[PDB]
Amino acid sequence: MFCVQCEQTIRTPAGNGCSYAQGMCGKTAETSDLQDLLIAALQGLSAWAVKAREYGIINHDVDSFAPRAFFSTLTNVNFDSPRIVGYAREAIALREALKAQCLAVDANARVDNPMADLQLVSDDLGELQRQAAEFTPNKDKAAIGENILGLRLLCLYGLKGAAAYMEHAHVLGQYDNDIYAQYHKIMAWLGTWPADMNALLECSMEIGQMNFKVMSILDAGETGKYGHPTPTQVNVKATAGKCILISGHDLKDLYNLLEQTEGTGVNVYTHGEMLPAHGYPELRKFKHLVGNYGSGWQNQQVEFARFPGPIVMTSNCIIDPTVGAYDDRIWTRSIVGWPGVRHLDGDDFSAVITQAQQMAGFPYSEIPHLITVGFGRQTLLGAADTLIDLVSREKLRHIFLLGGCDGARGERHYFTDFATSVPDDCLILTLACGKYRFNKLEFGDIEGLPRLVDAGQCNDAYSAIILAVTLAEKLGCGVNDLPLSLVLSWFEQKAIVILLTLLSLGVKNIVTGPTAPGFLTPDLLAVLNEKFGLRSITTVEEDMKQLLSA
Ligand code: SF4
Repeated sequence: MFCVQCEQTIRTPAGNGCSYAQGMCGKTAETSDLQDLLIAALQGLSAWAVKAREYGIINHDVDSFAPRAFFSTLTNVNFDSPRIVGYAREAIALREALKAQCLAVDANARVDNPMADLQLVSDDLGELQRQAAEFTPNKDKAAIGENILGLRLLCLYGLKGAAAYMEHAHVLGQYDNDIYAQYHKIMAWLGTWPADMNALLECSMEIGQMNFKVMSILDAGETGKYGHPTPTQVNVKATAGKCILISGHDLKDLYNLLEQTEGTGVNVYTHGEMLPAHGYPELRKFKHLVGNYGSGWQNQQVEFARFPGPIVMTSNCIIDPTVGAYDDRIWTRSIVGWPGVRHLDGDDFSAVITQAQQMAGFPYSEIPHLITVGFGRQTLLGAADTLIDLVSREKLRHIFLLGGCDGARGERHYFTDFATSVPDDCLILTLACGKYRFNKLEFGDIEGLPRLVDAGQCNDAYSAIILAVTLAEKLGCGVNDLPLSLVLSWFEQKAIVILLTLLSLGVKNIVTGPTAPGFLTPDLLAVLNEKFGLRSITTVEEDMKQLLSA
């Protein structure tokens, strides 16, 4: 068992990632090995899906399936082993079903597909299954250059994050077929174990390109489904009676859970990456979504435990529910999976509504306290020519992007401290669950424009990127001539992929912490420090000064 995709892998002097028996995040050898097999099935599929060789044409099913499956191998998404084997099941079903369509035409020359992952068919039963040992991401650990492995992983791990966005784009109603072609090529090529440090870097930038396309399209879905987030204040206190809290990234599930509970008199609370839902007008319309509860995925355990009603996990950042003994009342949706905790497929929430009604709910409201959220792609560009004014009257000193995931380690204090200690004459543009790091602390404004400007969700770095571009557009300059640096936090594959696209956009002088990834060797991350000056955090006061100045 070996993977290292999260900011929280095993972290040791010798080596990088989690091997051993279990993950740090609760995945077992079983899963994390089975997940490897699913990735291999998946990669083969994608190689046959690259099979519109001249005009072999495309099946939306395969296209639209591949990300959704890959998404399950993601961190804190899925830890139920059967589910994962089953994703592999139907990957191969469609590789085979796919093969037939092309095979009625020219009998695939000499080789239908020259592929490592090939047909990759499999035998049955889980424990006795795990022959995925042949597929682990580092079977050639020392049989390939260690720096080649690092680029390789950051290429796959990265693409993973992109697929998450492809899906929770798709689901919100949008895809593109050229993107799908690019997905499959990249996945197909990653299938074939190959490692050429030149093309790994160069196909780690192209993932960046693609990820932007798809974040393009996913910000396209959110705006079109539920409006353009306009700036909006959210209560983070508890209120009144019975409640269901919904966590994760899928706005669809909240719009449904909202209609279904419409005047049922049970209330909706968001948590984690569901916060920025609140800014969306066709979603904030509801009088029952009361507030937003708790903070940061890193502590579901002790907070979900305290929340009266049931919890609905839309996607990602789920951990072991057994600890807080709330496993009866967590409902995994979509591709989220945890063994033995109820999975709610279908768009019928009434199961969990009635469950919410059985429970305590809240005993009162607390004296409320609101934060401000939903600086939309739209509403951010709204700000720009006033950002440029404020800067152009030495009112706005420089803009700071405190961003990316929350994790668990105390070393994350950095982000909180960084944020308060940003000087009183410059903005924060935050955008992720690490928003929760400094999010409820007091910030003030610069002439009305709030100093803490939430942009929404990890997936909304696309918003942040686009603000910068329109600032560079406007100030006749270039993206890092801009008076903004980026001090991003990170935890999983989506934030890897945002780093890729940020790098691919060519934004130089990024500051990931609170540590840098497990598969980036001091060599390699020094190569990134060659090409893009990407440096780690480690110190709040130093890094403040470095960044303010010319
Ligand atoms: S998800 Fe992260 S913590 Fe869990 S096994 Fe994989 S790398 Fe380790």
